[PDB]
Amino acid sequence: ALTTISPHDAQELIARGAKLIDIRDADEYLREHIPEADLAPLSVLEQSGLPAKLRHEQIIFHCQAGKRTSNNADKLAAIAAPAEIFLLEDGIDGWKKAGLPVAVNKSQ
Repeated sequence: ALTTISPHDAQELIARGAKLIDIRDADEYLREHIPEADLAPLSVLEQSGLPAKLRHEQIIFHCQAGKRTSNNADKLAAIAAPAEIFLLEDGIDGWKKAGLPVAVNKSQ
């Protein structure tokens, strides 16, 4: 469990099957997304836990661009265990560190 993986590496495993859970908020999903996740804010995690789709043997957790995802990593781990849980840097911090753009709504 809890492995705090660095960016670039996560872009590798996500392009293979690893899933990510957005334990942030739906008003952020409006503007930006992340490298392969699902909208499951804390309002779902505390009422049920990890969704049955993203329940694969290897998952990841993220929240905002620095909401200290590690600050609840104990609960987040249990919520998705026995699968392998990781933390993709400071959430959005990681994806952007390597310079990869999020799944934003294209405009001009």
